[PDB]
Amino acid sequence: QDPXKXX
Repeated sequence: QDPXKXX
């Protein structure tokens, strides 16, 4: 759920 990274 973290922008650019993922989740």
